Amino acid sequence: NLEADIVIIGAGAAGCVLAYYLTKFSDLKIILLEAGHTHFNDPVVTDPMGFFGKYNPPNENIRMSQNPSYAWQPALEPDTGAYSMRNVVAHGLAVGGSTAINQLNYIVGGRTVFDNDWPTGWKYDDIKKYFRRVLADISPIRDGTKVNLTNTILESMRVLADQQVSSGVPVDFLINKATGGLPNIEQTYQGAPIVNLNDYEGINSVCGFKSYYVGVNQLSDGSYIRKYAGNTYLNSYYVDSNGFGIGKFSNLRVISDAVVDRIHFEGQRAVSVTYIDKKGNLHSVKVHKEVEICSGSFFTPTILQRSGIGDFSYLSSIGVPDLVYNNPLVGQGLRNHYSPITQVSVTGPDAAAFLSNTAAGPTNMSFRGAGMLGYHKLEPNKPSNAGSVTYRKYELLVTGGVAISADQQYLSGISSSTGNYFALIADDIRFAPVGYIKIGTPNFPRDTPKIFFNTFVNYTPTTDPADQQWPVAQKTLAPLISALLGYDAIYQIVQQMKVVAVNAGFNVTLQMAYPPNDLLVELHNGLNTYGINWWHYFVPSLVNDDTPAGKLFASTLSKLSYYPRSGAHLDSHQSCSCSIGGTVDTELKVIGVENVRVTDLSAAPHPPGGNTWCTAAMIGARATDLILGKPLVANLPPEDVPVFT
Amino acid sequence: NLEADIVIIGAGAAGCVLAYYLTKFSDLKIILLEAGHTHFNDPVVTDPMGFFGKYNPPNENIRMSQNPSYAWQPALEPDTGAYSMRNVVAHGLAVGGSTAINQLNYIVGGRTVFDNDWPTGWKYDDIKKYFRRVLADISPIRDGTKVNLTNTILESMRVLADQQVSSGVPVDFLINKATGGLPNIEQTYQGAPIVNLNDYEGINSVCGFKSYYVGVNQLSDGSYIRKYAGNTYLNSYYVDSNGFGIGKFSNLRVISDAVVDRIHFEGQRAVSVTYIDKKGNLHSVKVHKEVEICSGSFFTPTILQRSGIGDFSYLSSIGVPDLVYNNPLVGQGLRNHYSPITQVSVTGPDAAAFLSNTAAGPTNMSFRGAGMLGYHKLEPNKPSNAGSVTYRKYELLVTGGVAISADQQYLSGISSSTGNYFALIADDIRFAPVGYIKIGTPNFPRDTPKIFFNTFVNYTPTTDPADQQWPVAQKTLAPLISALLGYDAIYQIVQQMKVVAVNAGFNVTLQMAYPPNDLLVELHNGLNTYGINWWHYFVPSLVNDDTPAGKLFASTLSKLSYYPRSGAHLDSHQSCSCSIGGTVDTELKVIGVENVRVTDLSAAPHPPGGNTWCTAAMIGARATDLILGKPLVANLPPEDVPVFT
Amino acid sequence: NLEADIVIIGAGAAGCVLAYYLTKFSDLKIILLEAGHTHFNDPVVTDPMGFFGKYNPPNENIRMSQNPSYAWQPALEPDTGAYSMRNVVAHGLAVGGSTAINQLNYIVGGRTVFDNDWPTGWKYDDIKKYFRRVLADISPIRDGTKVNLTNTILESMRVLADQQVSSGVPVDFLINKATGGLPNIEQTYQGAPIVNLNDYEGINSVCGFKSYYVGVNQLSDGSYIRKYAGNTYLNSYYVDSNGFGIGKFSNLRVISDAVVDRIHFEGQRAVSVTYIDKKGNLHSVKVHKEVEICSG
Ligand SMILES: Cc1cc2nc3c(=O)[nH]c(=O)nc-3n(C[C@H](O)[C@H](O)[C@H](O)COP(=O)(O)OP(=O)(O)OC[C@H]3O[C@@H](n4cnc5c(N)ncnc54)[C@H](O)[C@@H]3O)c2cc1C
Ligand SMILES: Cc1cc2nc3c(=O)[nH]c(=O)nc-3n(C[C@H](O)[C@H](O)[C@H](O)COP(=O)(O)OP(=O)(O)OC[C@H]3O[C@@H](n4cnc5c(N)ncnc54)[C@H](O)[C@@H]3O)c2cc1C
Ligand SMILES: Cc1cc2nc3c(=O)[nH]c(=O)nc-3n(C[C@H](O)[C@H](O)[C@H](O)COP(=O)(O)OP(=O)(O)OC[C@H]3O[C@@H](n4cnc5c(N)ncnc54)[C@H](O)[C@@H]3O)c2cc1C
Repeated sequence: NLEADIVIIGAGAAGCVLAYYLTKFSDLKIILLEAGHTHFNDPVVTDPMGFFGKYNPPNENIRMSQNPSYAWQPALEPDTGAYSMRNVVAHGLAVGGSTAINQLNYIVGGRTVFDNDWPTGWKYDDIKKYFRRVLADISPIRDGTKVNLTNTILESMRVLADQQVSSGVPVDFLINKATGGLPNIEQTYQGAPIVNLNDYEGINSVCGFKSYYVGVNQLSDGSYIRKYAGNTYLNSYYVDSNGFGIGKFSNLRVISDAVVDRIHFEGQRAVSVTYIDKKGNLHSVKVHKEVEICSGSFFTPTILQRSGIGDFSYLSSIGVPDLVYNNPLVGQGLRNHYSPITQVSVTGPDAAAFLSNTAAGPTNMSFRGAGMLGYHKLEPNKPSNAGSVTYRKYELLVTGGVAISADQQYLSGISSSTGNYFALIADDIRFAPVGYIKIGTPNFPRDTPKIFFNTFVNYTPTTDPADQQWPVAQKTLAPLISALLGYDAIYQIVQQMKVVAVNAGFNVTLQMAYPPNDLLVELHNGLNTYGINWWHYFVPSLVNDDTPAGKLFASTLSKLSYYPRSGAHLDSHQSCSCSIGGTVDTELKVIGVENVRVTDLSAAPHPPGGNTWCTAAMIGARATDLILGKPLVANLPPEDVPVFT
Repeated sequence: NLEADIVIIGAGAAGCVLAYYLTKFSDLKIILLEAGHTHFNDPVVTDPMGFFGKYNPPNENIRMSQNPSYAWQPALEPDTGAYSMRNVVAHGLAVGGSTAINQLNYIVGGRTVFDNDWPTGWKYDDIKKYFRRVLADISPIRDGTKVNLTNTILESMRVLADQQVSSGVPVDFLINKATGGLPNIEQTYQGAPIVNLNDYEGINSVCGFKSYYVGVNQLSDGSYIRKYAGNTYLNSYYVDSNGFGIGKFSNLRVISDAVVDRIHFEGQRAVSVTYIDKKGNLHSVKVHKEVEICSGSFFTPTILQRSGIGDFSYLSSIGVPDLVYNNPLVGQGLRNHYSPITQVSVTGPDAAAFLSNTAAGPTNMSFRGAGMLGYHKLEPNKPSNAGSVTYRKYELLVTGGVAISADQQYLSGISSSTGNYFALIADDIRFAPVGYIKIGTPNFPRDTPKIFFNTFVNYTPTTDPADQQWPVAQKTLAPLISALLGYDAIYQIVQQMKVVAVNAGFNVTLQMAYPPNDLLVELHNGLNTYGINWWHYFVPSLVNDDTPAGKLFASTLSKLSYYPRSGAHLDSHQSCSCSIGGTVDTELKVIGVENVRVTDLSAAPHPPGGNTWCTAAMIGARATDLILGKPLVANLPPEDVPVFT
Repeated sequence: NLEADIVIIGAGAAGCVLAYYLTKFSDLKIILLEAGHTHFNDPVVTDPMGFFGKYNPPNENIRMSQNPSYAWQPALEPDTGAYSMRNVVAHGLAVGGSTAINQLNYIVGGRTVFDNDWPTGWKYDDIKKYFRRVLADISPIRDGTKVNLTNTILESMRVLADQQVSSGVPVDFLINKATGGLPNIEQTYQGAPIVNLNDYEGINSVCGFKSYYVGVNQLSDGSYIRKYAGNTYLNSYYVDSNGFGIGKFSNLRVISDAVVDRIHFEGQRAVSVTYIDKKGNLHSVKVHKEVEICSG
């Protein structure tokens, strides 16, 4: 018999925090049903370079995000906006969840997004303590080596932002209003004082800096290691090697390899939970007080439908045997970030000397900065607070080498064989597309549910007058407009790059190859000759302009639109699957029953401003507080860390 | 308690036959653990047109091979030979298995393949009775409507095969040696006597015909329906609506929704089997005599590793708790068919009249014939019996409309918007690539195991002398050579098509667009000027010819090789996962224990000559005989059908 | 033996409501003798477009009101007033009765007709609660798309009704006296406030509007379905697939395919009822308290 009252389902980035601190300051019984094992000895997972295939045997050079021993492999339905191609994205399969197989970034999400996007009691001032706690527990590290590329970028940014402060435009992309009127770009000289983008009081929404924060820890020996949720919260110091708590944590049980099917359910008080061991046997943990769901964005709603709470007509049509509650918002409104790709060529006598120290390393991992921007001026879909508050919209990145897939490499002909390349990425942060998740089999936890996520749907003109069908075209074309404005943003930095590199004693030439520059200069001409109505030319049938200028600009837009659909990566940064206000209240509690609550990244009512690791950790901390009834994690001193072994 | 001795795992195309006839002529207890439900009322699955989205609501127009309510969705590892892209292929999820979601073809596999490719006791003469039985039980139907396109093709084929009979070449592609020296091409006039490619004594390996055989049955009303393994063997007449046998079949139990985890195992006699109901509860069926595995190519080896029999070092490394037998051939040697794609354009006054009646229908389903060919003359990888026996290598097809993916459509610019197109396909039948399957989680039946399947790997020249590194280049480049020879075959029919269409009173013009003709005429010139050594120019570094002719031919090969990698579909026709001689004997029995046997398409030691439905049905019939001890299905009169309701 | 005391004969539009709510708030034994089966899976009956022959195979394009698998087919005697021609009209044959094969409209019947046409205890004020209940249970839906034809009609109607209000005639056809003297014609512009002809207090006897109320329900997927008495009151949630009640409704039995011949009768207390199963056998349900007739 396996009676319990604390029942966590999944040791993700939020499961570990919740379980660790809940067991630290409470003496209930805790079972953590995890379905993965602890890769404490696997050299590929500990060494960060193993992320880049140092240990793969020659036959099978793949990344852990694809390997089925490491990650769940859902396959999404075809994307009607990207030529009906189906993507595979990964939830982790290990203690610590996705953190075991991630890229280790720590962007906390600025003041603006939570203050004006999150409900009462979750404002930036109400949770920033939790964020301090988690960034303290990890204690990530930066790189401190010089690279002339980042300096070039940041001085070009200063050049351009000085024009932007003048001319009085209130929402241009290099503007910050917490710093008076000017974002604090990091200085450019030996040992300049650093800019920390994750500042405690969220001063910097827009800024420029020079390296990122990754979850490594330099060891005394000289080798760097992965530092993740399983590594910190649940290691040999607290949990027995068989899955039992140690001393102070004695009421803490970890069933490592256990997939939960559903939560058996009585009255409206869920009473029991079923799991399947590796040896094939069902068991049942009895539930006395509560159950916890921390099983990722994708699988959490599936757990809920199989449990019994969800849309009755659909679930009955597929044939789940038990119905509990009719909540037709279960698992709705998924979101994610997106990232197109852009290349540059270099042509000069000493360009090889201009790009040294750009190889990925154990501290940088193929990152060289290099900024974070806001809305472009000519963006039409901005919130009403754009004028008085600055928003985090574009997440600039930079890397050496080639990032485009080998097919695009064949098409453009630009290969890493000819060494003149580096990539700039504008990771959209406020991406619009919204999708939903269902199940197709009421049987067991699969590896692929129904996932619909359509991105770049083009507009179909109708016979309605243009005067009331522009404001549906706008909202349909939103992602295209945002991606194109990001293209403009990257395009209009490269010339300041040319200037500052020529003037810093470097004789090289910079010209974008993918996408080809000529398209972009034509776009710039069209933009600054057509004004805010530049986006009216996505649908040439509505403008009714036969002048060759507008015809050529619309043609340019048309041929350009191929590249965000083709040359991009889909971000793993899923979120927002069981949002507050949709299926749960501000207490994370599930609406319709009394003893089930969801406490993971699915509950976020809005996607945060960065790589969505820290937000889920925060949610775990806060949910610990909510179940506890009193704030202790908020009141713990910042400099107490869990032990590291 | 659920004691049993007949235990079938999976109602595939082979599970249904086995269970139905085993229960017909025997009085044991039979449990059929299936994991799917019976789509007897679903209009999309019954109406064959529903395969082509007549009933899909507008939001979700997808095909059942993608829908997770209908099919398992494994995702293969990236294909290093096709620009590292990952494919998703479908095993069915319903009673009747893949047959529920298939394209309904019935190519039985000729004399040659089984006689010279299958072990003793499985020769063509030893099993052809079973094939007669199954093709009788289905009784498929053909189309009998005229279409001038097929006539054009078949008369061009006659024209060319008359040259091929002369010139004395013994392995050219339009040659048949069972019909003396000449394949029997179907006649071209009103109501000509038909050629049945599935002849009872396998006379026709190579032939030309005019329509295919599909699993429909015209109803009295006027509407056609799907006719499949679940429909025939297990319908309301024999099995209760709760899953119980009727009268004569009273010892027949169907647990519709049950996923098997493993087979609990004692001594070396497997004793028990576990499954998971929809309501989440484990159960256990006790095993008294045998267990049966009919769970498809992909999942069968996975069942075996989770059971305990397989490579010890690997399974121990991932951590399965029980080890039984060390058989490092489990789940090795997967195979499948492949199908590139080719387009044609038409330009003439009455071409629209030349292509009427090519829309897909309830009897044809987008098929218009139109042949089946053998090895091209200049193929270097032929078996030693090529000269004295003719082999089935290329499966010609034809269809109206455009088949290339929308991205290829953008690149070539050829769309179905301009109505001048039809497609010719050369479905390779003796495809070389071989892969293998493993598992990554010893927990439960997932939806995606490790699958490695690499197709178009290019050769990497070394410092070894050419004189002993040509016969590794040959075997590495085999698939490229075969695909290119198929390109030659399709190319050199279109001109006889031009001739016979112009001479049959039709004034139209035919010219291939994808791939572009100019490449192909250059290839033809190079082929007939370079001889059998045309394939030496895949690796220009080895020939050491600087003459511009060879340089241009090698360039043409290089640029052509892009299209089989890009513009093709992967066939769902998996096979050969637990072959005879690898892990089982000629009795299908698993080597190492006494009471487990595999009886599905995974056991085939070689892929058959066609759409691999009939072969698995045959294997089911034969395994019924093997367990029975006496041949009754072979001795049943051919004209007894199971009842249809 | 099939003893009973609640005995409903026919699951029409009135049989379903009666049986459902009678079994909800009472614990007697209920047998519902229906003579039809449940077309829960038949795509033609669920999809409203199937009413207009989307699924008919080419040989037999007919409407369900004619098909004998769906509807009873009485033939009336020749109409001496219409050149002695004989009509065929349909009662439904399914659970839910005629609702299964209908055209899905919801006009409730105004204040006037029941108040001055129906006896004491059935006036509009005495029953309007029940009407609220049923229109609530269905929750029909409207269309919200623009069409210039309806606007043309409604503005012409306004034009003419303005003359009719003047000239003092007290019974002309575009007059309403609950709205003072003028029927409230629906406005004509983008998103004008709608006029609901089935108002709760029966203000509008005469009015103009722009779309009707039909028994569909938009699904999450994008496909509309029939919503009818069998669909609401008697579906898989309450009644077993063999015809037995579920839990709270455990005292509820549905003999799906049973035609009642007569009610065998003793003294002046009817005692028993006979029906004929599909397999041809008579049976007899004993009657303890009452019998119910809801057979059209
Ligand atoms: C390729 C990749 C790159 C990434 N890059 C970054 C990056 O640059 N920066 C960054 O900050 N983050 C990165 N991440 C991490 C990611 O952005 C978040 O850290 C992630 O969303 C963590 O959320 P979570 O822990 O709540 O969810 P998860 O980690 O998905 O939690 C799910 C957990 O529950 C378990 N589980 C699931 N179903 C069951 C079941 N039925 N029974 C029991 N257990 C179950 C799973 O095994 C898993 O451990 C990356 C991740 C990936 C895969
Ligand atoms: C898109 C598509 C197109 C096709 N086109 C053609 C065509 O043109 N011609 C043709 O002849 N055939 C076609 N086929 C069918 C295919 O070629 C064969 O019919 C197929 O290999 C049948 O083999 P099988 O029945 O042995 O395997 P399967 O049908 O895959 O048998 C597996 C069965 O076992 C069940 N099962 C799996 N795991 C478990 C478990 N753990 N517990 C219980 N049950 C389980 C599955 O639900 C399934 O019912 C097509 C199939 C598809 C998907
Ligand atoms: C073609 C058509 C169009 C329609 N259009 C509309 C419309 O636009 N708007 C609208 O509001 N309504 C419409 N209707 C429906 C109709 O106006 C009413 O809904 C109908 O009168 C419902 O009344 P009822 O349920 O009491 O009668 P019925 O539905 O006729 O009740 C009789 C029921 O009892 C069963 N029965 C009969 N005899 C026996 C027996 N001996 N034993 C057992 N069971 C028996 C029958 O099978 C049937 O289920 C339409 C109907 C039809 C046929």
